[PDB]
Amino acid sequence: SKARVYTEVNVIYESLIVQWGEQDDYEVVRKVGRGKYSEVFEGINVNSKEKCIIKILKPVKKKKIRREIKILQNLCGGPNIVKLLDVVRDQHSKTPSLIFEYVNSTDFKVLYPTLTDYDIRYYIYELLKALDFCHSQGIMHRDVKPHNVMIDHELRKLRLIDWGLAEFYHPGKEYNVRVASRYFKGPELLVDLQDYDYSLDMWSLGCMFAGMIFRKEPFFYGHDNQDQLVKIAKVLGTDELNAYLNKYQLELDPQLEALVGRHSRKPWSKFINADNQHLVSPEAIDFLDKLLRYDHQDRLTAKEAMAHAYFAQVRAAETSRMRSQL
Repeated sequence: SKARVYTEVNVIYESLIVQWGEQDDYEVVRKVGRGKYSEVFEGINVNSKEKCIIKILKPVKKKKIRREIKILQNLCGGPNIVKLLDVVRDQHSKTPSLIFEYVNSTDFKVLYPTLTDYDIRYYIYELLKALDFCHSQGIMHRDVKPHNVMIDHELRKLRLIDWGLAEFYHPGKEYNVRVASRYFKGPELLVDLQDYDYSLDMWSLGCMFAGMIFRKEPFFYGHDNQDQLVKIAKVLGTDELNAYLNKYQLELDPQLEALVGRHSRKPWSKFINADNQHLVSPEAIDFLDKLLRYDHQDRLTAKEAMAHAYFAQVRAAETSRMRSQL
């Protein structure tokens, strides 16, 4: 199982030596969040007085650290990718820090309930730009979720952040399935299919999208990794799951097989209610349906997603803006 697109980018991060900057150029002001091996801070460039994001990495595995840096530097300038400003170190202590552009973002739990139909089409399209670019550079993000999509709603600005789980794609290579966050893990991760690709990010985006238009966050709400497959099965159905398992010659553990049980496919229209109906359209459902597929090879690519009719008005507005600016 290979990818449909960008299978030969890294055919046409260990031995990486990074160029450390001065840690005194930046100062930590406020803590905003933490990670499994990182803490994130609002900071300041004491020279330019410009705000920034400071990510101090608990020096766990330097291999993982160098990987994230190599990737971020490869994506610099890319549409809607977070911009790495600098990479600095204690010089005495081993502890490194990643310096990023500041994004005055609204937390999705507050923002998403206020999004309109136009907002959703607009921001998903901006996120797709980011995924298309990094996939074109031969990179999987592997942690797409609302927390890693920073939106400054006032500036209509979106940035894809947190590239700690990002990886270079090599065709046929078997990857760690311990990636992404539970609610946004694709079927490949849950049935231990290790030769996955860019399409993993497209499932995750599909989960986010479903969450927004149905106002159901998260959409697939498993109590654990096994229950997560069950929640997916209860919507997509078990027959397409069996075809999926057969295609890639996979077998579920008998206990997991029992939990999944048997389920018919559930029409997307079942999730429509009076509260979310203004966010839902035949175009939105068609688009969603082409993202949330068991078979990663059947999912839309980022580029194919951007050409979907759902984004017709977003494209047309851009084109009209271009002609006018000419």
